[PDB]
Amino acid sequence: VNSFSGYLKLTDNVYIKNADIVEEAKKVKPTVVVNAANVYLKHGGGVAGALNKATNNAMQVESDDYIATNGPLKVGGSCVLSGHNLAKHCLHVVGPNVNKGEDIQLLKSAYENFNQHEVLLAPLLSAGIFGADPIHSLRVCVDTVRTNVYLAVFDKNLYDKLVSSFL
Ligand SMILES: CC[C@](C)(CO)Nc1ncnc2[nH]ccc12
Ligand SMILES: [Cl-]
Repeated sequence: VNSFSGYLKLTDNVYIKNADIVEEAKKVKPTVVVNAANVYLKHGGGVAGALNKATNNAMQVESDDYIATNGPLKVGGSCVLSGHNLAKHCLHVVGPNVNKGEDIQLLKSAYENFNQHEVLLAPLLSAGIFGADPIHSLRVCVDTVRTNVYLAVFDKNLYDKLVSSFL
């Protein structure tokens, strides 16, 4: 039993809700919140910009030190950093950004990072300003993640389409 509330159950382990991931994380304070990251951990917009703003830029400061030490992430890769005031940990995961011409096949690799954590709050990878089909991102999530994932969808219209088209 966990403290996530109001989710629709899609499969044994995948759940989905119309919610603002920022407001969800503050309420639940999950062990792991997923960020929709880029390889440079520059959290300028989309989910990343919103999560970083909620940390008063502390996420960005920590991220800049991480990049200075380690260099950029790989597309499809991840790193674990602090969750600041939002969660214990933030799993920064880089899905392909279609608006950069990145291979959509790397979306499965991106979701594989979730399997290293028993329970996660997350957005749909490569959705939003990363320019992938969110229905596809859900299909890949369900077919790749085996741990317990609570998916937050900001747009209510998109949330309803995700549910009604789900196979
Ligand atoms: C619309 C769905 C998605 C593309 C990925 O799930 N964007 C978000 N999901 C959840 N919370 C969010 N806050 C800001 C953006 C955002
Ligand atoms: Cl977005």
